[PDB]
Amino acid sequence: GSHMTHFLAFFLNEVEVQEGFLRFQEEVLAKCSMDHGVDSSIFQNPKKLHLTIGMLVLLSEEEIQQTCEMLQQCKEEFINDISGGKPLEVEMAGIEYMNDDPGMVDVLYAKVHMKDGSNRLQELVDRVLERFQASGLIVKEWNSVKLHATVMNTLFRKDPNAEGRYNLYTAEGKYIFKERESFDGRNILKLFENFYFGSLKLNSIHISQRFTVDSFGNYASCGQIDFS
Repeated sequence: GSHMTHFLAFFLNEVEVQEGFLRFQEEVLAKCSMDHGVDSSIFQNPKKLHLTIGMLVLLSEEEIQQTCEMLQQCKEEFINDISGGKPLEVEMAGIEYMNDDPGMVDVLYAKVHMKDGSNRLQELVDRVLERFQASGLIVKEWNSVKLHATVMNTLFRKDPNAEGRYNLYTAEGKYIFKERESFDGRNILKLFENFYFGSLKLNSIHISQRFTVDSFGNYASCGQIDFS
């Protein structure tokens, strides 16, 4: 099938980055609230800030442990060379949208780039996807994995537990065509194009699910590997 059960992601919810995000939210809501469709319900939950690298379809208890066993293989084959036994110092700075009309934005993202300006982060998630394409546990991704994190999504107005294409209108088998609503981001982009949310040290790839949360709303890991 193609009903994403779990996904692989970096958890990006350090207290520093959350506060930069909260700072970002209130300034946007102060200087851009009159803009169309712009309110707080479309903002991300600061405790769920993350960078998704892959969608998985896991069906058995064994397939989970297989994924964990399979992430460890990534650690030995290539992640150790890229990481060098030390984390990846990265920055969450700048915003971007993927469509062509900044007046009709459906999703807004915060860019994630290596602090040392290198390319190591991209090759990490790219090689990880390869190692999983051989297993038939990953959903086919047409585009490339973009190194960014969601910060605004109009779907959060209707479904705060949405994960991109996996939401209340697409769950499982009943694909429903509700035309997505948009917001005007022309002012947000002119004021906050290069907003600095914060820096963090990426050290873990987690298996998570849209509803597998802890008592505060964070994502709960279903298994992970560590770079150091």
